[PDB]
Amino acid sequence: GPKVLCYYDGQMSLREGLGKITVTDIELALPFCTHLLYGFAGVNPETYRLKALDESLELDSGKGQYRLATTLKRRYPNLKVLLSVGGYKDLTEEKPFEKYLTLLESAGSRTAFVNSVYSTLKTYDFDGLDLAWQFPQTKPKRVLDPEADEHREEFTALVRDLKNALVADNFILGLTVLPHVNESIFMDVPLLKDNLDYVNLASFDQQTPERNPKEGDYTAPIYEPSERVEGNNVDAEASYWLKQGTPAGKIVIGIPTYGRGWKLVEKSGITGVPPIPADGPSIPGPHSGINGFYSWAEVCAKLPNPGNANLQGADQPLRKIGDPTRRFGAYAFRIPDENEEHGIWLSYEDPDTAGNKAAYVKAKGLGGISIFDLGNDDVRGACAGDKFPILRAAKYRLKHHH
Ligand SMILES: *[C@@H]1O[C@H](CO)[C@@H](O[C@@H]2O[C@H](CO)[C@@H](O)[C@H](O)[C@H]2NC(C)=O)[C@H](O)[C@H]1NC(C)=O
Repeated sequence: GPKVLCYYDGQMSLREGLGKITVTDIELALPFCTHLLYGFAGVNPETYRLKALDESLELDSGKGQYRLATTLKRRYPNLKVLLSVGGYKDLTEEKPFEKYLTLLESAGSRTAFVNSVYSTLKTYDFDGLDLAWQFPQTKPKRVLDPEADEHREEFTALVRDLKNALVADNFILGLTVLPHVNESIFMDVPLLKDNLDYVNLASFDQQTPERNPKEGDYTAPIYEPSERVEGNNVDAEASYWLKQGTPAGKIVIGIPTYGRGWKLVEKSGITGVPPIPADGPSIPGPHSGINGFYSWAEVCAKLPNPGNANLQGADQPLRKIGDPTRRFGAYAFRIPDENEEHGIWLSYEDPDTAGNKAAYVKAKGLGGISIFDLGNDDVRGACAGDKFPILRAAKYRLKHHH
């Protein structure tokens, strides 16, 4: 059956107010998921063993959230609970990818990591590992790894080692290719595929305020928008893996549940059409405090709704631009006023466009979807009354014809 890999970022239980999303809060999502990917573990740069990113939260000596997550497998029949390592959330050094490269460089360091994965899965009763490896990201338009060729071969060996250590206990091992990770530099697909239960293509964040502060564009297109960066769309990345010989059933497509916003200025123009000049991220989400980053509930609150129908200023509803091609995605915007104020351009996933991605997976015979992430879906049903609308629309279109 098709996979639905649902990420829960445990950091969200640390948030304040309506930003706090706990394990309990995401339980209503679990009937729609085949796997719960608990995010995120990291790597100790001195021992190369797995580490929790917040020990006080995750470990038995603290709040024990690892075990709260794995207990879910005893209340939701057939649900598999994996631990995801990396995800670009392991951010404790100035170059957060460096330890993900040096780990690969010796049998001793690879073995330390493998042994620490096995011990961690057993200790906390995880069902397997999602390898969301923090390779360096390709630089934004305007050398990535001088030892890329060495590291590519060492990564094949690491994945082989993990598989051989995990197989006796039937632990799941999957690979997640994070945004802007170039597989043709770092990954030997024909020598990886046989050791992986899935390959999850996190084909989103194609444009972001952090990488492209001066230009807004579609964050998660299915196909290539005209004259964009070749490869940076779902169809291109899935086809890359297929053309390397990967079984279609092993390929899973990542779907974001969030939006990213850019501040608009005078040089942005007045049409809202991308790519659009900008000046960094827009205002932080009301419930998270993260600049230019919005959960689906936060995006939907900015779109035309009865509460803000005739509101003005920072509250004036955004203009939605639907995508009739269904190839590129939705965006919404407010042109800056005559004082260059309150301008925002927001590219986001919604239930309809997430459904389009799941329907693409079904039509192409791929293996499933992943959801990045449950807590950025509309957990509480604030947008339209229905909880987990993005997840539910994607799951529905993954299995039901249009
Ligand atoms: C990933 O790396 C490869 C090289 O390993 C890049 O390959 C280039 O692809 C473009 C088309 O997108 C070609 O015009 C170039 O001739 C290719 N060069 C090489 C050396 O192969 C690829 O573009 C990279 N992709 C990203 C997104 O960075």
